[PDB]
Amino acid sequence: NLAPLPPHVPEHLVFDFDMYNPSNLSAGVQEAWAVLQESNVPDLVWTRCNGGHWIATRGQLIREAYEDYRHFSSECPFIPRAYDFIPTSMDPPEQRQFRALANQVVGMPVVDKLENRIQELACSLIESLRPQGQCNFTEDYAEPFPIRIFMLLAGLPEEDIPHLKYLTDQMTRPDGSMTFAEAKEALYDYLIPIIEQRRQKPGTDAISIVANGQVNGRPITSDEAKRMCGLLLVGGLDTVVNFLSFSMEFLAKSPEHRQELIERPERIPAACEELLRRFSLVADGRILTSDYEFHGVQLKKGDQILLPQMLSGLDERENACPMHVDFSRQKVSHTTFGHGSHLCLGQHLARREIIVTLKEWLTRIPDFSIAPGAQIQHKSGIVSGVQALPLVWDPATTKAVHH
Ligand code: HEM
Ligand SMILES: CC1(C)[C@@H]2CC[C@@]1(C)C(=O)C2
Repeated sequence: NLAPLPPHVPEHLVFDFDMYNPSNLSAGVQEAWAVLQESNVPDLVWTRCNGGHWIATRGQLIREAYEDYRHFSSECPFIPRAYDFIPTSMDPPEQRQFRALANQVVGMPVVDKLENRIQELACSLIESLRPQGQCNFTEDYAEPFPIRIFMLLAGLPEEDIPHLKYLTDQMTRPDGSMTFAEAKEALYDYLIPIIEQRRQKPGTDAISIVANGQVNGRPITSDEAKRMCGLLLVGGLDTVVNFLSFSMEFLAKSPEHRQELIERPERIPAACEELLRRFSLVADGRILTSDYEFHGVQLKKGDQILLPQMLSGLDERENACPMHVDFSRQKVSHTTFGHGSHLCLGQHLARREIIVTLKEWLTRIPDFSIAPGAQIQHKSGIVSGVQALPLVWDPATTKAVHH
């Protein structure tokens, strides 16, 4: 149920919100967190669920905290207090350095070069769906898409997907075959030999670049390698799947917006940016490194604070009618990719993945809707998401474009 209030918390601040299971889930997952952005609700509140933690409800305080790395540690970004990826729990000499490395394998220039093959892939995935007049978009496009793209990026064989995809599935959605420990170990088991192999040789692929990286002028350890690769892989899975989904959920609910883009495809940039704001999905936190008064509140050492990336951007103080999707919104503001020293390294890849998805989809399937009489179901978490997206469309009205 709820863990006991610690002595330093004013009752007028309590407000019990289960991030794993919010009251209004049925409304939709954002809408459900937006309860924390009602007027009567304090800017920074405390809930007793999940062990008891804080929660900043407004943009300014969120930004401010990820800016404040000295006070707000990334030792335990997850509520509740398991895992060991690089570079999340690491400080600050090494930190910037590892981030550089990765940025080297997923930065803009890399994405720019890949766009082409990314296009090809989305196109084959859509085409194989196009005739059917329906699908579970979530299972049939969104899930197969980001895994494949990592394979492209890391130059790995298509034939590894099933098993690889199995391991990452176990990390976030165990069926019970493997503990979180086991699925990670096995990930590494599969990775190590390719690292060594490619440390020897030097390729252009993502694993090669990472494998031959210096850190403190010293060569990167194998142990370090598999970890970065590790997060590069799983970091770009659920978030994209899930996000692609909200975005398809809304386009399918809205022919107007769907039209805006069929007519003027150059709007897709800002569009995509605006959906990233509207359907932000990640809810991470940090841990206090010692007592600290913050915006008029006494935080205790060891404390944990949810700092919901989802929130900024839905905060009225930062965008007007935050709940309205306007592709022509002048200033789109969000921390959908986080803030401060840990900002999302994949952020560039992600955008392109979205943008391609959207362009290559609509240019081929202009007309689609939710399957008659299905209630789309959201789930809440560190990464929020969509259970399924049953879609339908008359095939006559599609078009096949080739490569
Ligand atoms: C819609 C797309 C995506 C969203 C909303 C998203 C969101 C995030 C957020 C909010 C963080 C920072 C969390 C924190 O502050 O602790 C994060 C960090 C990370 N993301 Fe994702 N991301 C997405 C796509 C990806 C992709 C596609 C990759 C892999 C290519 C990825 C790799 C990472 C890595 C490595 C970090 C950690 C950076 C560090 O700790 O220094 N991001 N991203
Ligand atoms: C929880 C995440 C998906 C989000 C992006 C990568 C990830 C594993 C993080 O550390 C933050």
